[PDB]
Amino acid sequence: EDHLAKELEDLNKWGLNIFNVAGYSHNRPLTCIMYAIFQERDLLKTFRISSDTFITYMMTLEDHYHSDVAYHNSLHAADVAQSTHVLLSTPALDAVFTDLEILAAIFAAAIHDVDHPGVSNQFLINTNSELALMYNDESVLENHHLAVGFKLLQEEHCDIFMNLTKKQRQTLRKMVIDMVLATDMSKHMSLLADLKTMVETKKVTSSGVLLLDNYTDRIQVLRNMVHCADLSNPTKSLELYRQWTDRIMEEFFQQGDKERERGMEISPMCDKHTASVEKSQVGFIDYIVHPLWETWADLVQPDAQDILDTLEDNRNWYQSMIPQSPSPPLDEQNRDCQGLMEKFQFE
Ligand SMILES: COc1ccc(C2CNC(=O)NC2)cc1O[C@H]1C[C@@H]2CC[C@H]1C2
Ligand SMILES: [Mg+2]
Ligand SMILES: [Zn+2]
Repeated sequence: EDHLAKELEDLNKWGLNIFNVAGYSHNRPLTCIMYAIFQERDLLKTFRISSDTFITYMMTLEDHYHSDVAYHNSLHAADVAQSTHVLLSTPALDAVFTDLEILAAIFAAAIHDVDHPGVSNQFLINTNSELALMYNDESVLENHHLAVGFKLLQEEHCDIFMNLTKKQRQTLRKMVIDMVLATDMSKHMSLLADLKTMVETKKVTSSGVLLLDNYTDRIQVLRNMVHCADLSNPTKSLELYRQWTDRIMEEFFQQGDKERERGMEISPMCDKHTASVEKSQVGFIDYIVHPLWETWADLVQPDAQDILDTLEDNRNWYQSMIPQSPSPPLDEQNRDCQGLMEKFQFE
Protein backbone atom coordinates (compact mmCIF):
# COMPACT_ATOMS: atom_id res chain seq x y z
CA GLU A 1 0.00 0.00 0.00
CA ASP A 2 2.58 2.51 1.23
CA HIS A 3 5.20 -0.11 2.07
CA LEU A 4 5.35 -0.93 -1.64
CA ALA A 5 6.40 2.67 -2.37
CA LYS A 6 9.35 2.60 0.07
CA GLU A 7 10.63 -0.70 -1.32
CA LEU A 8 10.42 0.57 -4.91
CA GLU A 9 12.97 3.25 -3.95
CA ASP A 10 15.67 0.61 -4.55
CA LEU A 11 14.37 0.08 -8.12
CA ASN A 12 17.56 1.23 -9.87
CA LYS A 13 19.63 -0.73 -7.35
CA TRP A 14 21.21 -4.20 -7.25
CA GLY A 15 20.36 -4.33 -3.54
CA LEU A 16 16.59 -4.31 -4.18
CA ASN A 17 14.87 -6.98 -2.07
CA ILE A 18 12.34 -8.44 -4.54
CA PHE A 19 10.98 -10.84 -1.88
CA ASN A 20 9.72 -7.86 0.13
CA VAL A 21 8.01 -6.29 -2.90
CA ALA A 22 6.41 -9.69 -3.55
CA GLY A 23 4.56 -9.44 -0.21
CA TYR A 24 3.37 -5.88 -0.87
CA SER A 25 2.45 -6.44 -4.54
CA HIS A 26 -0.51 -8.65 -3.50
CA ASN A 27 1.31 -11.77 -4.78
CA ARG A 28 1.74 -10.21 -8.23
CA PRO A 29 5.38 -8.94 -8.30
CA LEU A 30 6.23 -9.18 -12.04
CA THR A 31 3.40 -6.91 -13.24
CA CYS A 32 4.29 -4.63 -10.33
CA ILE A 33 8.01 -4.37 -11.08
CA MET A 34 7.39 -4.19 -14.85
CA TYR A 35 5.00 -1.27 -14.38
CA ALA A 36 7.67 0.41 -12.22
CA ILE A 37 10.47 -0.22 -14.74
CA PHE A 38 8.43 1.01 -17.75
CA GLN A 39 7.55 4.30 -16.01
CA GLU A 40 11.11 4.95 -14.78
CA ARG A 41 12.23 4.66 -18.43
CA ASP A 42 9.19 6.41 -20.02
CA LEU A 43 8.65 3.32 -22.23
CA LEU A 44 4.82 3.43 -22.19
CA LYS A 45 4.71 6.98 -23.53
CA THR A 46 7.59 6.32 -25.93
CA PHE A 47 6.03 3.28 -27.62
CA ARG A 48 2.40 4.42 -27.27
CA ILE A 49 1.40 1.73 -24.77
CA SER A 50 -1.59 2.62 -22.59
CA SER A 51 -2.05 1.42 -19.01
CA ASP A 52 -4.94 -0.83 -20.14
CA THR A 53 -3.00 -2.90 -22.66
CA PHE A 54 0.15 -3.12 -20.53
CA ILE A 55 -1.46 -4.19 -17.23
CA THR A 56 -3.74 -6.66 -19.06
CA TYR A 57 -0.77 -8.26 -20.87
CA MET A 58 1.35 -8.40 -17.70
CA MET A 59 -1.54 -9.88 -15.67
CA THR A 60 -2.10 -12.47 -18.41
CA LEU A 61 1.62 -13.25 -18.71
CA GLU A 62 2.19 -13.42 -14.93
CA ASP A 63 -0.74 -15.81 -14.60
CA HIS A 64 0.98 -18.12 -17.10
CA TYR A 65 3.81 -18.57 -14.60
CA HIS A 66 3.20 -21.56 -12.34
CA SER A 67 2.59 -20.53 -8.73
CA ASP A 68 3.19 -24.10 -7.45
CA VAL A 69 6.67 -24.27 -8.94
CA ALA A 70 9.30 -23.49 -6.31
CA TYR A 71 11.87 -21.41 -8.27
CA HIS A 72 10.60 -20.83 -11.81
CA ASN A 73 7.55 -18.79 -10.73
CA SER A 74 6.79 -15.11 -11.54
CA LEU A 75 9.08 -13.80 -8.76
CA HIS A 76 12.17 -15.20 -10.50
CA ALA A 77 10.96 -13.43 -13.68
CA ALA A 78 10.41 -10.24 -11.67
CA ASP A 79 13.96 -10.61 -10.31
CA VAL A 80 15.45 -11.04 -13.79
CA ALA A 81 13.55 -8.02 -15.17
CA GLN A 82 14.71 -5.73 -12.33
CA SER A 83 18.33 -6.93 -12.52
CA THR A 84 18.33 -6.43 -16.30
CA HIS A 85 17.06 -2.87 -15.76
CA VAL A 86 19.99 -2.17 -13.40
CA LEU A 87 22.49 -3.62 -15.88
CA LEU A 88 21.12 -1.43 -18.69
CA SER A 89 21.86 1.64 -16.53
CA THR A 90 25.53 0.56 -16.11
CA PRO A 91 27.83 3.58 -16.80
CA ALA A 92 29.88 1.80 -19.51
CA LEU A 93 26.66 1.40 -21.55
CA ASP A 94 25.27 4.93 -21.12
CA ALA A 95 23.59 6.25 -24.30
CA VAL A 96 24.75 3.10 -26.14
CA PHE A 97 21.34 1.39 -26.39
CA THR A 98 18.33 2.78 -28.24
CA ASP A 99 14.84 2.80 -26.69
CA LEU A 100 13.77 -0.23 -28.77
CA GLU A 101 16.77 -2.23 -27.55
CA ILE A 102 15.97 -1.23 -23.95
CA LEU A 103 12.33 -2.27 -24.45
CA ALA A 104 13.44 -5.59 -25.95
CA ALA A 105 15.82 -6.43 -23.08
CA ILE A 106 13.37 -5.94 -20.21
CA PHE A 107 10.49 -7.60 -22.06
CA ALA A 108 12.72 -10.59 -22.95
CA ALA A 109 13.59 -10.89 -19.23
CA ALA A 110 9.89 -10.85 -18.29
CA ILE A 111 8.86 -13.68 -20.61
CA HIS A 112 12.09 -15.70 -20.48
CA ASP A 113 10.68 -18.48 -18.25
CA VAL A 114 6.89 -18.18 -18.72
CA ASP A 115 4.86 -21.44 -18.46
CA HIS A 116 7.81 -23.26 -16.88
CA PRO A 117 6.66 -26.64 -15.50
CA GLY A 118 9.56 -26.84 -13.00
CA VAL A 119 11.36 -29.64 -14.84
CA SER A 120 14.52 -29.50 -16.98
CA ASN A 121 14.69 -29.86 -20.77
CA GLN A 122 16.16 -33.33 -20.25
CA PHE A 123 13.19 -34.48 -18.13
CA LEU A 124 10.86 -33.40 -20.94
CA ILE A 125 13.10 -35.17 -23.47
CA ASN A 126 13.28 -38.45 -21.48
CA THR A 127 9.49 -38.61 -21.00
CA ASN A 128 8.66 -38.10 -24.72
CA SER A 129 6.47 -35.09 -23.87
CA GLU A 130 4.57 -33.05 -26.50
CA LEU A 131 6.91 -30.08 -26.05
CA ALA A 132 10.02 -32.20 -26.66
CA LEU A 133 8.41 -33.72 -29.77
CA MET A 134 7.39 -30.29 -31.05
CA TYR A 135 10.75 -28.58 -30.44
CA ASN A 136 12.90 -31.52 -31.51
CA ASP A 137 14.63 -31.72 -28.12
CA GLU A 138 16.25 -28.38 -29.02
CA SER A 139 16.05 -25.62 -26.39
CA VAL A 140 12.63 -27.12 -25.55
CA LEU A 141 11.55 -24.80 -22.75
CA GLU A 142 13.27 -21.66 -24.04
CA ASN A 143 11.45 -22.00 -27.38
CA HIS A 144 8.18 -22.53 -25.49
CA HIS A 145 8.78 -19.42 -23.34
CA LEU A 146 9.10 -17.23 -26.45
CA ALA A 147 6.15 -18.91 -28.16
CA VAL A 148 3.92 -18.27 -25.11
CA GLY A 149 5.32 -14.76 -24.56
CA PHE A 150 4.29 -13.72 -28.08
CA LYS A 151 1.04 -15.72 -28.40
CA LEU A 152 -0.33 -13.86 -25.37
CA LEU A 153 -0.12 -10.58 -27.30
CA GLN A 154 -3.03 -12.02 -29.32
CA GLU A 155 -5.43 -12.26 -26.36
CA GLU A 156 -8.01 -9.51 -25.75
CA HIS A 157 -6.49 -6.10 -24.82
CA CYS A 158 -2.99 -7.60 -24.84
CA ASP A 159 -1.09 -6.29 -27.90
CA ILE A 160 1.45 -3.95 -26.27
CA PHE A 161 3.34 -3.77 -29.59
CA MET A 162 0.13 -2.65 -31.35
CA ASN A 163 1.36 0.86 -32.19
CA LEU A 164 4.92 -0.10 -33.14
CA THR A 165 6.10 0.22 -36.74
CA LYS A 166 6.20 -3.01 -38.77
CA LYS A 167 9.99 -2.49 -38.87
CA GLN A 168 10.39 -1.82 -35.13
CA ARG A 169 8.26 -4.87 -34.29
CA GLN A 170 10.37 -7.11 -36.55
CA THR A 171 13.57 -5.79 -34.94
CA LEU A 172 12.16 -6.14 -31.41
CA ARG A 173 11.10 -9.70 -32.20
CA LYS A 174 14.56 -10.65 -33.55
CA MET A 175 16.30 -9.25 -30.45
CA VAL A 176 13.88 -10.85 -27.95
CA ILE A 177 14.11 -14.30 -29.58
CA ASP A 178 17.90 -13.95 -29.53
CA MET A 179 18.17 -12.90 -25.86
CA VAL A 180 15.81 -15.61 -24.53
CA LEU A 181 17.31 -18.47 -26.58
CA ALA A 182 20.65 -17.38 -25.10
CA THR A 183 19.27 -18.36 -21.65
CA ASP A 184 19.68 -22.04 -22.66
CA MET A 185 22.19 -23.45 -20.19
CA SER A 186 23.60 -25.89 -22.77
CA LYS A 187 24.67 -22.81 -24.78
CA HIS A 188 26.61 -21.22 -21.90
CA MET A 189 30.16 -22.22 -22.92
CA SER A 190 29.56 -21.21 -26.54
CA LEU A 191 28.29 -17.80 -25.41
CA LEU A 192 30.97 -17.04 -22.80
CA ALA A 193 33.77 -17.83 -25.29
CA ASP A 194 32.42 -15.24 -27.76
CA LEU A 195 31.96 -12.65 -25.01
CA LYS A 196 35.64 -13.10 -24.06
CA THR A 197 36.48 -12.58 -27.75
CA MET A 198 34.47 -9.35 -27.66
CA VAL A 199 36.31 -8.08 -24.57
CA GLU A 200 39.70 -8.91 -26.13
CA THR A 201 38.88 -6.36 -28.88
CA LYS A 202 36.86 -3.82 -26.83
CA LYS A 203 36.74 -0.15 -27.88
CA VAL A 204 36.09 2.72 -25.43
CA THR A 205 35.89 6.53 -25.25
CA SER A 206 38.13 8.51 -22.85
CA SER A 207 35.29 8.84 -20.31
CA GLY A 208 35.08 5.03 -20.15
CA VAL A 209 31.93 4.46 -22.22
CA LEU A 210 31.97 1.45 -24.57
CA LEU A 211 31.69 1.85 -28.34
CA LEU A 212 29.34 -0.57 -30.11
CA ASP A 213 28.79 0.80 -33.62
CA ASN A 214 26.66 -1.93 -35.21
CA TYR A 215 23.85 -4.33 -34.33
CA THR A 216 26.04 -7.46 -34.05
CA ASP A 217 27.98 -5.98 -31.12
CA ARG A 218 24.90 -4.44 -29.47
CA ILE A 219 22.91 -7.70 -29.61
CA GLN A 220 25.85 -9.71 -28.21
CA VAL A 221 25.98 -7.55 -25.07
CA LEU A 222 22.24 -7.83 -24.46
CA ARG A 223 22.42 -11.61 -24.85
CA ASN A 224 25.03 -11.81 -22.12
CA MET A 225 23.33 -9.16 -20.00
CA VAL A 226 20.02 -11.08 -19.73
CA HIS A 227 22.08 -14.25 -19.29
CA CYS A 228 23.99 -12.60 -16.40
CA ALA A 229 20.74 -11.34 -14.91
CA ASP A 230 19.37 -14.91 -15.07
CA LEU A 231 22.51 -16.15 -13.30
CA SER A 232 22.68 -13.25 -10.84
CA ASN A 233 21.41 -15.06 -7.71
CA PRO A 234 24.93 -15.73 -6.27
CA THR A 235 25.91 -12.07 -6.86
CA LYS A 236 23.14 -10.68 -4.65
CA SER A 237 23.44 -10.01 -0.91
CA LEU A 238 23.55 -13.36 0.93
CA GLU A 239 20.11 -12.48 2.41
CA LEU A 240 18.58 -13.03 -1.06
CA TYR A 241 21.02 -15.59 -2.50
CA ARG A 242 20.16 -18.15 0.21
CA GLN A 243 16.42 -17.73 -0.47
CA TRP A 244 17.01 -18.46 -4.18
CA THR A 245 19.13 -21.50 -3.23
CA ASP A 246 16.38 -22.84 -0.96
CA ARG A 247 13.90 -22.36 -3.82
CA ILE A 248 15.99 -24.05 -6.55
CA MET A 249 16.67 -27.07 -4.33
CA GLU A 250 12.94 -27.48 -3.65
CA GLU A 251 12.17 -27.47 -7.38
CA PHE A 252 15.08 -29.75 -8.35
CA PHE A 253 14.28 -32.30 -5.63
CA GLN A 254 10.64 -32.15 -6.66
CA GLN A 255 11.83 -33.17 -10.15
CA GLY A 256 13.60 -36.07 -8.42
CA ASP A 257 10.31 -37.12 -6.85
CA LYS A 258 8.62 -37.14 -10.28
CA GLU A 259 11.40 -39.31 -11.77
CA ARG A 260 11.00 -42.01 -9.11
CA GLU A 261 7.18 -41.84 -9.34
CA ARG A 262 7.41 -42.50 -13.08
CA GLY A 263 10.14 -45.13 -12.68
CA MET A 264 12.65 -43.40 -14.94
CA GLU A 265 16.01 -45.16 -14.91
CA ILE A 266 17.85 -42.69 -17.15
CA SER A 267 20.49 -41.21 -14.79
CA PRO A 268 18.62 -41.31 -11.42
CA MET A 269 18.75 -38.36 -8.99
CA CYS A 270 20.14 -38.56 -5.47
CA ASP A 271 17.35 -37.83 -2.99
CA LYS A 272 17.18 -34.79 -0.69
CA HIS A 273 19.16 -36.10 2.31
CA THR A 274 22.29 -37.40 0.56
CA ALA A 275 22.91 -34.26 -1.53
CA SER A 276 25.60 -31.65 -0.84
CA VAL A 277 23.88 -28.26 -1.16
CA GLU A 278 26.87 -26.09 -0.26
CA LYS A 279 29.53 -27.73 -2.46
CA SER A 280 27.08 -27.54 -5.37
CA GLN A 281 26.75 -23.76 -4.99
CA VAL A 282 30.57 -23.56 -4.90
CA GLY A 283 30.90 -25.69 -8.06
CA PHE A 284 28.11 -23.61 -9.59
CA ILE A 285 30.11 -20.43 -9.04
CA ASP A 286 33.51 -21.89 -9.94
CA TYR A 287 32.52 -23.55 -13.23
CA ILE A 288 29.67 -21.29 -14.43
CA VAL A 289 28.78 -18.13 -12.51
CA HIS A 290 32.18 -16.58 -11.73
CA PRO A 291 33.72 -17.10 -15.21
CA LEU A 292 30.73 -15.27 -16.77
CA TRP A 293 30.64 -12.40 -14.27
CA GLU A 294 34.43 -11.96 -14.33
CA THR A 295 34.19 -11.54 -18.12
CA TRP A 296 31.29 -9.11 -17.63
CA ALA A 297 33.30 -7.09 -15.09
CA ASP A 298 36.03 -6.84 -17.75
CA LEU A 299 33.52 -5.52 -20.29
CA VAL A 300 32.09 -2.83 -17.98
CA GLN A 301 35.44 -2.25 -16.18
CA PRO A 302 35.15 -1.34 -13.45
CA ASP A 303 31.38 -0.80 -12.91
CA ALA A 304 30.64 -4.37 -11.77
CA GLN A 305 33.50 -4.66 -9.26
CA ASP A 306 31.17 -4.37 -6.24
CA ILE A 307 28.94 -7.09 -7.71
CA LEU A 308 32.04 -9.26 -8.25
CA ASP A 309 33.29 -8.82 -4.66
CA THR A 310 29.88 -9.82 -3.30
CA LEU A 311 30.03 -13.01 -5.41
CA GLU A 312 33.53 -14.00 -4.23
CA ASP A 313 32.59 -13.54 -0.56
CA ASN A 314 29.42 -15.62 -1.06
CA ARG A 315 31.53 -18.37 -2.65
CA ASN A 316 33.93 -18.47 0.33
CA TRP A 317 30.96 -18.56 2.72
CA TYR A 318 29.44 -21.65 1.06
CA GLN A 319 32.93 -23.20 0.84
CA SER A 320 33.44 -22.74 4.60
CA MET A 321 30.05 -24.36 5.17
CA ILE A 322 31.01 -27.66 3.49
CA PRO A 323 30.93 -30.35 6.20
CA GLN A 324 34.01 -32.58 6.09
CA SER A 325 32.37 -34.98 8.60
CA PRO A 326 30.97 -37.17 5.82
CA SER A 327 33.96 -37.83 3.52
CA PRO A 328 33.62 -38.41 0.63
CA PRO A 329 30.21 -36.69 0.27
CA LEU A 330 27.25 -39.12 0.27
CA ASP A 331 26.36 -38.56 -3.41
CA GLU A 332 29.89 -39.70 -4.34
CA GLN A 333 29.41 -42.83 -2.18
CA ASN A 334 26.44 -43.96 -4.30
CA ARG A 335 27.29 -45.40 -7.73
CA ASP A 336 23.60 -45.40 -8.79
CA CYS A 337 22.33 -41.90 -7.91
CA GLN A 338 23.72 -38.63 -9.31
CA GLY A 339 24.67 -35.57 -7.25
CA LEU A 340 23.18 -32.13 -7.87
CA MET A 341 26.05 -30.78 -9.98
CA GLU A 342 26.61 -34.08 -11.82
CA LYS A 343 22.97 -34.32 -12.99
CA PHE A 344 22.69 -30.61 -13.84
CA GLN A 345 26.00 -30.59 -15.76
CA PHE A 346 26.97 -32.43 -18.99
CA GLU A 347 25.97 -29.48 -21.19
C1 LIG B 1 20.88 -20.43 -6.36
O1 LIG B 1 21.36 -21.45 -7.25
C2 LIG B 1 20.79 -21.66 -8.49
C3 LIG B 1 19.93 -20.73 -9.09
C4 LIG B 1 19.39 -21.00 -10.34
C5 LIG B 1 19.68 -22.18 -11.03
C6 LIG B 1 19.04 -22.37 -12.36
C7 LIG B 1 19.92 -21.86 -13.50
N1 LIG B 1 19.27 -22.11 -14.78
C8 LIG B 1 18.37 -23.09 -14.96
O2 LIG B 1 17.75 -23.18 -16.02
N2 LIG B 1 18.15 -23.97 -13.99
C9 LIG B 1 18.70 -23.84 -12.64
C10 LIG B 1 20.53 -23.14 -10.46
C11 LIG B 1 21.10 -22.92 -9.20
O3 LIG B 1 21.96 -23.80 -8.59
C12 LIG B 1 21.89 -25.22 -8.74
C13 LIG B 1 22.63 -25.65 -10.00
C14 LIG B 1 23.72 -26.58 -9.48
C15 LIG B 1 23.05 -27.85 -8.98
C16 LIG B 1 22.35 -27.38 -7.69
C17 LIG B 1 22.68 -25.90 -7.64
C18 LIG B 1 24.08 -25.89 -8.18
MG1 LIG C 1 15.93 -20.91 -17.63
ZN1 LIG D 1 15.47 -17.99 -15.76
